[PDB]
Amino acid sequence: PVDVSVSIFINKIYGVNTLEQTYKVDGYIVAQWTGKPRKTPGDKPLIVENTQIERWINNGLWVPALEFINVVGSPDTGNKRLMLFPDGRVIYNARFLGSFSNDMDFRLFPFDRQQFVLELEPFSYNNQQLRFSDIQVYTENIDNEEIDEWWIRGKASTHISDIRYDHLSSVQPNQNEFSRITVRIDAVRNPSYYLWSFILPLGLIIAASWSVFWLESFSERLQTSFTLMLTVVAYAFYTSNILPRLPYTTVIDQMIIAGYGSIFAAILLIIFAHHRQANGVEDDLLIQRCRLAFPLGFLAIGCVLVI
Amino acid sequence: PVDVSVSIFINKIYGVNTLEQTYKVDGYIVAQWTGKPRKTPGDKPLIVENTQIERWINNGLWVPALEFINVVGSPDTGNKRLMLFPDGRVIYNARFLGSFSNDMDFRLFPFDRQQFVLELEPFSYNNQQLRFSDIQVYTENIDNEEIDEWWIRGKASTHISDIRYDHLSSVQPNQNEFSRITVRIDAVRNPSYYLWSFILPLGLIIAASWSVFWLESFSERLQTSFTLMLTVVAYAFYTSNILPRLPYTTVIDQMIIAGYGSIFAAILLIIFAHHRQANGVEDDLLIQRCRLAFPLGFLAIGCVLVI
Amino acid sequence: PVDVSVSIFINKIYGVNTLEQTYKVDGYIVAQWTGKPRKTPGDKPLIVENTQIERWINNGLWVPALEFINVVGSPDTGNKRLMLFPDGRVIYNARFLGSFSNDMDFRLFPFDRQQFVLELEPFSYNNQQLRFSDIQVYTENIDNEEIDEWWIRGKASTHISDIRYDHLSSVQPNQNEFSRITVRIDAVRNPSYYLWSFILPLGLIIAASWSVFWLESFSERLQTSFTLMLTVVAYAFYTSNILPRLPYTTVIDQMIIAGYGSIFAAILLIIFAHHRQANGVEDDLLIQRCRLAFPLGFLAIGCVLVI
Amino acid sequence: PVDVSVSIFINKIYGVNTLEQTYKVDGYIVAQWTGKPRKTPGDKPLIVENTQIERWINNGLWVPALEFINVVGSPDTGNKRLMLFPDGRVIYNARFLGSFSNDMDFRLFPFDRQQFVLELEPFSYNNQQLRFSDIQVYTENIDNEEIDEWWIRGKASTHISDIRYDHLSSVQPNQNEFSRITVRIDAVRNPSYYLWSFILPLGLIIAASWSVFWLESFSERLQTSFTLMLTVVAYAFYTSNILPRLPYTTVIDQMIIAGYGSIFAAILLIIFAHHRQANGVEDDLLIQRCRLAFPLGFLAIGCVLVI
Amino acid sequence: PVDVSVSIFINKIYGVNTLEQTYKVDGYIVAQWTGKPRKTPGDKPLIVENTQIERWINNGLWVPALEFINVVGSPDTGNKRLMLFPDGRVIYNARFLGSFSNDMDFRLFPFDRQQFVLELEPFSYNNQQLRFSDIQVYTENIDNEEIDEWWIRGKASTHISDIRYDHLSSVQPNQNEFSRITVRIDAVRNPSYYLWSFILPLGLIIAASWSVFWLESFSERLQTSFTLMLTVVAYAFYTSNILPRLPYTTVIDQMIIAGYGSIFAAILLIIFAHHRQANGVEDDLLIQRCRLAFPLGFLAIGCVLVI
Repeated sequence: PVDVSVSIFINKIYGVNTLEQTYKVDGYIVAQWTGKPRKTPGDKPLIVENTQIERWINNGLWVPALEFINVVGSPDTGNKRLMLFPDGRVIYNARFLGSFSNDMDFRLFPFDRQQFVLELEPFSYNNQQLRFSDIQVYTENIDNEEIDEWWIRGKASTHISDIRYDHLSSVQPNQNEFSRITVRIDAVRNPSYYLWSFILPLGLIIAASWSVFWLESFSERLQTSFTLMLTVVAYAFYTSNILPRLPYTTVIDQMIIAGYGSIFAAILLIIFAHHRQANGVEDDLLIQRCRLAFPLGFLAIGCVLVI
Repeated sequence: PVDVSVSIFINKIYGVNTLEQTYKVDGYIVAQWTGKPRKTPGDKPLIVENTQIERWINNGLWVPALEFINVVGSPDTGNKRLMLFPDGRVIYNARFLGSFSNDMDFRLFPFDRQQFVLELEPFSYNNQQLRFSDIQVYTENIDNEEIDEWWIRGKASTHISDIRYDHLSSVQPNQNEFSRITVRIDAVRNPSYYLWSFILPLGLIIAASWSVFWLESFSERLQTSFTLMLTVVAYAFYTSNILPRLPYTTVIDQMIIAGYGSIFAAILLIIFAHHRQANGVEDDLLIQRCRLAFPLGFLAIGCVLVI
Repeated sequence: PVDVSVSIFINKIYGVNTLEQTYKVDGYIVAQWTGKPRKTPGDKPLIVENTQIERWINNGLWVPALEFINVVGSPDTGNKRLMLFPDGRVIYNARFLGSFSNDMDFRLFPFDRQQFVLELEPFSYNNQQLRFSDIQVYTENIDNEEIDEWWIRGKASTHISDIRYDHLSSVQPNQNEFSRITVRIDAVRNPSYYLWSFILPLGLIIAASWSVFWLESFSERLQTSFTLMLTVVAYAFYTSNILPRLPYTTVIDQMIIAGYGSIFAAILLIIFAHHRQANGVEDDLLIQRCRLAFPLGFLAIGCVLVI
Repeated sequence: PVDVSVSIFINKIYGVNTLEQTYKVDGYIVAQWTGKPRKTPGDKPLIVENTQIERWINNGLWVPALEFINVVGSPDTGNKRLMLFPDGRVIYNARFLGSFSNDMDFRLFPFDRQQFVLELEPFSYNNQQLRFSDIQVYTENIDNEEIDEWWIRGKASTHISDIRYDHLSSVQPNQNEFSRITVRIDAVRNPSYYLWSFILPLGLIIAASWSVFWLESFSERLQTSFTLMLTVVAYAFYTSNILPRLPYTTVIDQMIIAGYGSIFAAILLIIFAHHRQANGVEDDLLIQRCRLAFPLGFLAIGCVLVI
Repeated sequence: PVDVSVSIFINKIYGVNTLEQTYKVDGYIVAQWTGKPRKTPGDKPLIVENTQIERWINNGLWVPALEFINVVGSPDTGNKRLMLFPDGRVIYNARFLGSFSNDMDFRLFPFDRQQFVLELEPFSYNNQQLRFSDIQVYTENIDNEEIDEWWIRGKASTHISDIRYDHLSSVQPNQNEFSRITVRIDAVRNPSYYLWSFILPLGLIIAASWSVFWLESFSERLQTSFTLMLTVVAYAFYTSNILPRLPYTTVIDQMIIAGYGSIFAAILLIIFAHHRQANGVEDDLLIQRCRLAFPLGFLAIGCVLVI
């Protein structure tokens, strides 16, 4: 069972595809194991870069393929390196850029909490053939949180485990528990942009929506609400065009629906006030002055949405 | 006739292209057959990964090309593997990411029922040369339905069959029925987002459209319907910009048309009421009070559209 | 002069780029010719798949490059196959996906009639070296026309011809008429989506535009037309964002212009009616009642646009 | 100094990226030179296609790399060909698709005059090693100008010249003037679509904007201009979403700004008319009748913009 | 310690991805070092182009891999060249197109000051093995600033330094300070387009917003501001669709918020004026005439935003 020591260096995490639940990672992989002692020129470690690596493999050098389990497609591999020590030990170093998959919940956008995961596992060698001795992850990030879209919180969670496959090759005894490395990085979304440019004015719209009751005439009260309705549509559009596409409603989406509801509820009351009468024009002096009733009734329903 | 046992592992199904009728699948293929007994180092099965596979083929190893019949373009192949057993048997394992084609009906969006199909067939070897002994599909999915766009329903329907080609080479005996594997996975669209963010407010618009009849004056009744018309246009825009592009109308599309019709019908009636008179301003006391006539007349036409 | 028999199998025609006048084709090519008799293992035809083909060419196997004349870029090639018969004959089979170029007229969108063309020609061998004996095309399509964007009409038109190049090497006798295969597939656009979701409501807008004359007051008549103008703009936007980009106007585009014209003409008349007077407020009783004059005058100009 | 004769065949020029100042070219390159006499099978010219070319270079065939100086990225190379004559001369023929860079001025859009440039230069061989003897360019285009986005005017300008590099190796004598071929193709944009679908209705908007002065009341005059302002915004959006992205304003963009100005100027005058008084409601009978003053004053400013 | 002389030629800097903090660079790299004297054919320098380079490396030619530290993905490499002199020295020349990463602050858009950085470092060889002797950068740009999106200011800033890695191999003496080249190019955004097409009309909107106070009636004053609110939403949409996506607010974004505030503040005062009375309709003769109070009060808050 070959003991493999792994090191991951994370340079950049970007390009989150919400719909695909995907994110891009740039960094380096270092994998170390001890083979049989070699004779290197001089005695210093031998360096074998890109193209030459294949040439060594052909001559019988064992270099196990390490698969990224949760990679979408196949990574852009930059430079490759083999460091061959005379004492036997071998070090493989390579830069990579890949698209990774993970379960991502965006319900509470733009206040998401996400975690970026990497799953490493030998493509063909089982736990008895190849085993992950240890792993360290270096997230050389820091500073300038207000400049980046995501705020990295922890350092990097790590877990070496053994994954069992129940249906595999023509083997039944115990060659079935490939060892898997799982790296987890917690992150929080920078909610500044969405708060100031989306939440805030949307609030002002909903608030100004209620100002329709301060109008004197019934015709004024009613006709103005159609423009108000059309305003919310225009905002929904502005929101939808810029925000990330999802298969579910976010907090903002709910706020939008709330806006439609408030205006429609106002429409109903306005018509009601006018025609619920004991003459014809008996506009209920109190109901027309619900200028304070449902604005705070909206704040009650809004606080109920938090529950 | 070589007996080939196949195994497909499906990891992820995403990125449906409605216009192209296309979807992306990430997973692994396992193919097994029995060749002539080999002499492996020691006696344990020999593993041959990526690059080295070509080398073995060059020395005469028979590795038949299995084409994905319904693939669009050519799949991103990740790691490849050959497992060579001394008793003869050979196992080929490879990860893939592909775009696949299938007939997709989107007429009843967002309540579509779709099925994701995979078609496997030997590229060059006919049924008498190469035959598919059996196939098992593993869809290791489950849980979190309300997080994913699509809800997988069944487990995986499978069909091994023999496909006859009527026009081939200048060969005449019976070498024309290549064996094909067909995998089918049924799926249902998560309609939640479209119901709450599209259907619901659209309904409110159509409903509030009818509130034009509660207006007193004729000028009021008429002018307001122009803003109402403009509102439906703004919504059609908002709808179209976000919804998938299709060469046919969906349920939502029909709802939009219905909205245009309701308003246009109201325009006609409003003008009619005013000018269908026995004086000039004889606005038919009952026709102006069709505030209940066609809202339910719309619910009759709406229920007729279900038939 | 080598006689080459060709067979093209078309699987899918999709992804029309209007601006580039491009379309994507997936299918197979089969090329057959007779070489010098070989000695195959056993006596049955020898199969040579992908990688091994290059190896045979290196040893002197003549495999002539067939260029797609009207291909944009270079096709994604899938699996390749050589079938080598002992009697000499050779069959090359390959799957392809390419972007192809052709003159495409979109003036009468969404009622275009298009034809998809394929042009095959030997890259380096002239008519006296290599000649196309025959060609058959199999468009295995059928059914579900209302599901697909395009409706294939005929079977496939075919033409083998000889193309003369006037400027090549310093060669004079007659090595200049490369033989070219030209496949033509006629198709019609599925106009349903555009009729119901674009043409229909656009018509309703234009028709409702004329309802401005049923307004009593001059201020009502004029102010309302500004909303009406703004409505057409919103529609032009909705249209333009969804419809394909073109360097020329379509039928729909012309409809839009007609919309602007109707409203602008109305604006002119409205102002004219009011100020062409014998006092100040002499709104010409008949010109204000042009509520029927130019709606059918628009139907006369619309029918003139067909001529 | 090897004399190289070059021939470029241009098939298609498309996909202009305005922001990148890029355009796509599909075509063929023919390069000819005379080497030392060979012994070809028989005596006829020997053809060496794609893969086999590398094999010949490895055996010492000199095939100089010709770099496309203004190519963005590296060209999609289709088929390659070497024609080897027994008298010594060599012809290299290859199809290419590339993204090319050139200074592009889009100030006067949609009336741009552009020129598509190609720059060919030997990658490593200087004028004393390799020299471009002659070059002919074939632009096999013609007809259907109203169908294509761009109208090619000339026949293609050519220039062979010598480019001196001042900073190279520690080399001082005269190996520093690589020979460069420069091809120029002049072209004009098809302005039809932008004239009818953008310029024309934008004109109508600006013209109708001035109709605000024919309104009787001050409140009518003022309130209507806010819808008018909103109309220009909607148009700017419609324009911006469809037109190419640029880092500078075009003619159309200026027209938009003119629209904003006209309305804002009207706003100022309207308010001024009302409040510049000798009583309070003394609306200057002449200034309110600037229904003709600044429409033609706009046509004076518009004709000044041409200067 | 091998002395390496580097030369970078920058042809084009384009395609800035604001979200990814990425930019594209086209150019050439020249690397020079002196090896052991060779015997070249004749005596002149030997040129080895693309494919042939690998062949030389296989035979023991040392060609050290130089990694682009801040590259996203892996560069499109064009033509490669080796120049081998007999005196020993070796010159490697290659064209590249890459996506590079750097900290980019876009807060003060469209008046950003950015700097494009390139970081070069040997992939495997430390400062004692390989050392950067010198570097010169040639930015052959100039002229036509008003045609390009970015205006290059300086000539490039250059810095050779030694980067120490703290966690490496089981090596302890001092093999840890790889030598790194850092190139910096300062640039300024061309603000013309955003000033004239965004800032200017946005200003006119805000200015015209304040014209609501010149309206006589309270109903006019209030109802008009709902259109005015809707106008700002339409503008935000227009802005957001065309401007670059960021995770923070820009100057323009702030201007938009200011617009929402101005209108909402106006709404509050308008309602206040009307209902803050000593009777019912005592609209405060001075507060209604704050037609000049807060327009300059906004110019005070606007000037305070600069502090």
